[PDB]
Order: sequence, then C-alpha cells, then structure tokens
Amino acid sequence: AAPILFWHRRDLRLSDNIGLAAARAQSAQLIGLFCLDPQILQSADMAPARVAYLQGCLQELQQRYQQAGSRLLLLQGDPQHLIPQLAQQLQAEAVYWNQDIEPYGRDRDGQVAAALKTAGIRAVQLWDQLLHSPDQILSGSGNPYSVYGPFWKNWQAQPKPTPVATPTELVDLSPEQLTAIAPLLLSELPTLKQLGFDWDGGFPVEPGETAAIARLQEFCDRAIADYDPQRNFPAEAGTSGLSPALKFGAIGIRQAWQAASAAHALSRSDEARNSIRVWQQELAWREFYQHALYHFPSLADGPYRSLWQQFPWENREALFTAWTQAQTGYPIVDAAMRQLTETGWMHNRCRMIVASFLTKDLIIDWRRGEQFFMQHLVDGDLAANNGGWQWSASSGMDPKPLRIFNPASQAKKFDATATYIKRWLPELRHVHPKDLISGEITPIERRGYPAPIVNHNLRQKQFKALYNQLKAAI
Ligand SMILES: Cc1cc2nc3c(=O)[nH]c(=O)nc-3n(C[C@H](O)[C@H](O)[C@H](O)COP(=O)(O)OP(=O)(O)OC[C@H]3O[C@@H](n4cnc5c(N)ncnc54)[C@H](O)[C@@H]3O)c2cc1C
Repeated sequence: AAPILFWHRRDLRLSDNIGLAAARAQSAQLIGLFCLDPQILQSADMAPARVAYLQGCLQELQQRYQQAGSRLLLLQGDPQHLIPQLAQQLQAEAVYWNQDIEPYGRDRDGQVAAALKTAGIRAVQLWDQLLHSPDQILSGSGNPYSVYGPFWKNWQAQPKPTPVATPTELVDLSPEQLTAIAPLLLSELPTLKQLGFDWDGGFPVEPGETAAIARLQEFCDRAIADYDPQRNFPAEAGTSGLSPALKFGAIGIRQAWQAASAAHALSRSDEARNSIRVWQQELAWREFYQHALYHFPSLADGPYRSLWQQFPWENREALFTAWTQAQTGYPIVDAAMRQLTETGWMHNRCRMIVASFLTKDLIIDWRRGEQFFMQHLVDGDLAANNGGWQWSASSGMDPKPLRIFNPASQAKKFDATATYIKRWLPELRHVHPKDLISGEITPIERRGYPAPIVNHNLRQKQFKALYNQLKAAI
C-alpha cells in the first residue's frame, strides 16, 4: 500500500518525536528504520561506550515498535543507496527523519533526499533535537550569534514547544512487502561483540527510552533543587547524567524542558527555583553550541579564530600519551582521565580542568584531546565536545581573555577534601588531601604514582610567551 518510513538516527525513542509524530498524522502504516552506517561505525573516533549505549537504545526501540503495531527495520551499509532502494522496493509514500546539525549528517541527508526525489518519493526533514531550530534564533540583522549573552536573551524569550504524541495503533508490513525488501535487511540487531566492540564500564544512565524518562523524572523530583551549587563538585552526584540520553535521543528535548518547568512551578523555595533555572540554562547552552556548529561548520575543523589557527603547538607526543593514560602526576587530572576511560563519562568541571591542562600546560593541539574525548565519551557530541575544546583556548565561539587554569586551585576549589581524587585514584587513598590537591606528593608516599610530567609554573610561562610572541608577530 502506502507506507511511510521513519528514519531514526539520534532520536532513538517513540515518545515526543517531532518527525515521527508528523509521520503518524499522515499514515498508520508507519515503519521505523535504522541504518548501521559504516562511515560512522568504523570511524577511529567511535567510542565503545557509545556503541554499547546505542545498541541498548535500539534493542528497546525494536520492542516499542513491536508494541506499537509495526516494526523497526535494520539496515547495514551506505544510507544514500540503501534508504532510497528500501523506500522504492516498498513504494513508500514518504521517508521522514529529524534534521542533523553536523556536517556529515547534513551532507548525507541532502544526498538521501535528492535520491528520494529522483525516485519520486517524498522526503520530510523536521527539527526535533532542539527546542529552537538554528533558523529561529537570529539577531536583529538576521544573523547567527557567536556570543552567548545575546543568544541567551533571545532564546529565553522564545515561547517553548511542548511534547508531541507517541504514535499508536500502527500497521505492520505484510509478507509480500517483507519479501520485496528481504535483501536489504539484517535478520537481527547485531550484538556489541558481533560488531567488534566490548564495553563493561557501565553508563551514567542505563540505555533506552524507559531508563531515560525515569532518570529525568527522578532528577526533577529532587536532585534538581540542589543543582546550584551541587553541580560544581565532581565528588557530588549533582548532575542529571542524561547527556548520552540527549545525544542519542533516548529522551526528547521538550520532555526535559517540561519536566524542569513543572518542577519550577511546583517548587515554593527560592533556592530550588534558582537551581532549576540554572539547569534549564544548561539546555540553552547546549543549543548555543549546536546552533554554532550549524551556522559555522568550519568550527569542526579546529581552532576558529585566526590567531589560534597559527598558534605554535609544541605537540610532544609523550606528554599527550601520559595525559590519555592518566599518568600526568597531577591528581585532579589523572582521577578525571581515569573516570573517562573507565566509565565513559566525566564530570563537566573535570572536563574543563583536563582540557585546560592539555592545552595550557602540555601545550598540545587541542584537537588531539577533542578526538580522545570522542573516542571515549558515551555522550561524545561534536557540537558540545568541539565547543568544550574551543573553549579551552578561546579559539572559537564566545571568546574570553587569555587565562590558564592551575590544577591546584581548581582541585582545592571544587574537590577541597579530595574525595573525587581518592575515589578514582584509590592507590593514593593514604595520601593527605592537602598533598593530592597541591600535587606535591613525597616519593615514598607516592608509590607507583608518577611524578608531575611538567612543571606547571614553567609550562604557564611558556604558553603565555608563545601567545604574546604570536600576538605581536601579527
Ligand atoms: C572539554 C569538554 C568536552 C565536552 N564534551 C561533551 C560531549 O562530547 N558531549 C556532551 O553532551 N557534552 C559535552 N560537554 C559538556 C558537558 O561537560 C556535559 O554535557 C556534562 O558533563 C553532562 O553531564 P550531565 O548530563 O549530568 O549534565 P547536566 O549538568 O545534568 O546538564 C544537562 C544537559 O545539558 C547539556 N550540557 C550541560 N553542560 C553543557 C555544556 N557545557 N555544553 C553543551 N551541552 C551542555 C547536556 O546535554 C546535559 O546532559 C563538554 C564540555 C567540555 C568542557
């Protein structure tokens, strides 16, 4: 008959899904689909933790479609070839999907749409992962924002969209239709091992739409009230842990905003009100970087600002390796890198500390770090990750005066009792918090823990010297 295909990519859920809801209003014969794209899966920048989470979200999505009335088709190969072929073999009335903000996804999408148009099949691309699309937030001159302040002021004033309906009572494909597409389908969802990956480090929130919705609700029911200032301490479990759920769409952005907004209205405490407004602004910050990547795709290439594209990075491989292996000798840094490689997630305050360290202290092209994070983060996200690293050098959007973190100051300020440090560096649980914070540990009391790979003071003078020299040379 006239079935509609909904192509899932980073919206692995059936609830509050813009493109999916629009598709259901056009037809009950709604068949979901996911394509295992080799250019994504085989990339050297793919994190095992991310594939594990992804695979887990898909397992649940297969069930949701089954329960809804149809199914989730699985494909493996090139999208602009396989999607059009599948839609054609199925004489699809249309193929729906939610828009991407990333260069690769957008280029791929334009190609799939063109292939569909050629085949005479409708392609509908709608915005779903953002409360406000990049085209809705523009300045008085109709231009994008590269400074957060003005962006937030506009974004905040825009009326917020509400969650859309979950599609129900779907019509499954028939045997004859299934025969027509048989050659293009995988018989079953490959396991993590079959795909060639292994992960046993756990997750910030268990995989799947259900677990994501439960976490959102548990967070907004309590912990969110203390977000500010509990968000600043790595030792405290004061954040939501929903990052991978938002990256893969296990949770809808409108459900998240609504749950927080409802918690704000329910709250009668001023401090709780503030804490919730602060969390909400985190979501605004997320959109700033996503819109930035959309408007200025070259950001993905590396240092944006002209001065930084010329910065003389030292790039001592040995220093980088030590960083990736948590053998820097700086407790607060090694504890964080251990949390990342071991659990696939890192507290935001720690991401800032280790990024600054790699760029300011080790003086390594931050792209090596951006890539290492992408190779390990369960929430590895180009817009946010690139935004985070451009930040470590003010080389991109919303630049700030040159500054260099002192691991010791940060450690003392956000892990004053060294609880987080001892937690991830148990072999140093005997050392005094004072020494773990300052980074000055006596050889005997240090055991196998390495000594500082660099002298902060000297590295700091070196970085500024290179900055001022290039600053003048221009
Ligand atoms: C160097 C560096 C790299 C980063 N890499 C990523 C990454 O690859 N993927 C990722 O999603 N975030 C990244 N962040 C942002 C951030 O650290 C995380 O979103 C956070 O640790 C997620 O924990 P949470 O879900 O408990 O956050 P919460 O505090 O509960 O915040 C809620 C949501 O807001 C968003 N968010 C919060 N902080 C920011 C921010 N700084 N920029 C963009 N979005 C934000 C996330 O979607 C997050 O889940 C990076 C920041 C830095 C400094």
